[PDB]
Amino acid sequence: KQAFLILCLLSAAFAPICVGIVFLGFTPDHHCQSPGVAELSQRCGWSPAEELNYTVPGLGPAGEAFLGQCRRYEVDWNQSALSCVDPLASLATNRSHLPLGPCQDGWVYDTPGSSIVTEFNLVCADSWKLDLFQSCLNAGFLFGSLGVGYFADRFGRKLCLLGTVLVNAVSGVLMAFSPNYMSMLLFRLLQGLVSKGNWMAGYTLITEFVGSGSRRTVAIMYQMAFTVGLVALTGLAYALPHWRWLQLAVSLPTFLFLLYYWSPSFADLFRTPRLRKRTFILMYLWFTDSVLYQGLILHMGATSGNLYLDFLYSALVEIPGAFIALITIDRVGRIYPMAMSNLLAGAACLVMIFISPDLHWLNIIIMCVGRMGITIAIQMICLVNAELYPTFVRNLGVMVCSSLCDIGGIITPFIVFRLREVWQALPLILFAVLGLLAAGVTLLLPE
Ligand SMILES: Cc1ncc(C[n+]2csc(CCO)c2C)c(N)n1
Repeated sequence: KQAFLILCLLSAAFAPICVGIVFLGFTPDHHCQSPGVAELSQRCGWSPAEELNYTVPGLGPAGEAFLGQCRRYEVDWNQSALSCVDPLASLATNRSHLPLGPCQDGWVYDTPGSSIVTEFNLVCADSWKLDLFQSCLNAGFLFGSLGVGYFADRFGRKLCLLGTVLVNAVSGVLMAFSPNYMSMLLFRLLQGLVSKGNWMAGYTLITEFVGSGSRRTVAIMYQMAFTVGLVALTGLAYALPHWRWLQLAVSLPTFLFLLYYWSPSFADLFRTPRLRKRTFILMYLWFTDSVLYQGLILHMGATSGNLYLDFLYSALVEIPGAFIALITIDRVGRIYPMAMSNLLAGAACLVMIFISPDLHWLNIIIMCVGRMGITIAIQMICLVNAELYPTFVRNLGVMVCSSLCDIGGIITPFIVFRLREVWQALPLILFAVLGLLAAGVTLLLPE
């Protein structure tokens, strides 16, 4: 059981890679930096809130945070004629008539730490570039899911695994030293090429080593290790407030993992109408579950008012989800539990639309229920997908079904970030529709 610790570490360290954007890429409050505002504030003695009151454009009806975050007044603050009580009052009849311009001189972020958003200025016009951080990782996942099988077929298995683990560790450490956004994106793609391949290889090894009398228990323990990795990520993110500090502390543990040492065809899946239907349903279920999981995590990261405690509470509820899945697998079945778990997540996403922002105590409960639901659904599907295919084409079908997860991971970040700008509740509407459809579709599969 000595190698069990390192094989579980291989899965625990995979958590910060796919979920670390919540802490490495947070967006703090910001406004246009102005050169003459600071001197006037020191002259008059403005408090931090009074400076925002007197300088940044107001919100107005319907929120409209765009005018305050991406625009500024072009008034010459260097003029001594400005009164300390209200400098904008004597300039015009109303503040709406003042000229506006972009933040030419930069931005001011109200945070003690840092992130990729604050360092690369991924705000306003460039705000879509933050979505590329996860899309590049998921494109790397998709390409690796094809490349790694070819590499392992034409090269030594153990040497290939060692090489991929070393590549992942080196790319993770190097990304903490990235000088610009393009190199960071390239390192992210390189890391995503090998991360999921290594995770799947470790899972396959740990399932092959253990006999049939304990395969399910170890498979569940593999996800328990991911949950423990999420908890450790939350702790490290609380301890290290800078994104470069957090990135090194995430990648370095995988280095000690190496330091511890020192024919089926694609056309087959759709040749039969029943097999075609099962393949389509499994593809849709994998896509829906991946979209729901990633979107819920990103939405929590983007809208929660207490990120650390919400993330900790959401991560913990996965463990009861794993226990419930384990109890329900051998007593009830696979179709009804999966349908119920998907319906629970869909209903939780639907309810969160109407909850008022001040009812945080209920919002966190609904979020935890939804996370437990998607966790149970994923645990069920990880067995349903595998056991619904014959042994001859089981692995190829599993790979094809899992590629839909990577495609959904590619698409998801633009749904959560960009579509929320059009309307805040729209991503939740999409998630509710997808969850309800997944609940409905699941019933068609045979028991
Ligand atoms: C991005 C992403 N990461 C992991 C999983 C699957 N998964 C592995 S461990 C775990 C939590 C315990 O069940 C889950 C959901 C997924 N579907 N999407």
